[PDB]
Amino acid sequence: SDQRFGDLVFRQLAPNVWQHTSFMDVPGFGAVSSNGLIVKDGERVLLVDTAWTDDQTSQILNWIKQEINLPVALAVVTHAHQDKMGGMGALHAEAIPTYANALSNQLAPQEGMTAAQHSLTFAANGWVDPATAPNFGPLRVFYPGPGHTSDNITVGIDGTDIAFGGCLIKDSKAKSLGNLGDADTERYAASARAFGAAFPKANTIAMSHSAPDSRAAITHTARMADKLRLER
Ligand SMILES: [Zn+2]
Ligand SMILES: [Zn+2]
Repeated sequence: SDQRFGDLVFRQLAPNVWQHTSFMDVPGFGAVSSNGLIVKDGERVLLVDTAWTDDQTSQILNWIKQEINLPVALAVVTHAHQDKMGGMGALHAEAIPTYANALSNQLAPQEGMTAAQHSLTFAANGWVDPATAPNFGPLRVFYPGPGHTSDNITVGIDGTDIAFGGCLIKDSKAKSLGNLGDADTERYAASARAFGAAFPKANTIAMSHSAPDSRAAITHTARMADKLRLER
């Protein structure tokens, strides 16, 4: 099912939903992959994350024009890390409206990243403000709280069984919580469970550093963060 296109891999998770995977050689971590989503919303395309680099992101757009042949109406990025906003200049070069958490845009220059042109705000219940996320269609953006970072957001797709956890959620067989450098060890547990409650009917949990998994990935991440909470 994994379709190869250039330096990336593409997999169809559902009708109108695809997963794009880019690879990067972290020096002390081997060849680490990162996943994003491509959503066909009627006559337009919605992108849920970029690749590691500008070059890999332009390969994503070339795949969209090749396979779907529809304009990319908007692009959301889940937090300010290389695997998520590394291809921001590639999306801005094609005049694609980019959206991110307001904190992610404040943090992007601190890590050498191009901030998104629009900033998302959120209500007290973690859901995105409709004034900041216009015409998102099926995209349901949810802020579960500080976890993997302090700005990580999640996205769900209506009409589908799919909810995207980004780097907050790891697969049910993960032996660790991944990159904990920018993590909130206290709220990670409650944030992982908040993401599971925001999308209760989503049994296909997609994430950045793992293949799509069931909802056991949510509880396994929460239990892992439960022990991380008491170790700090
Ligand atoms: Zn990250
Ligand atoms: Zn990541």
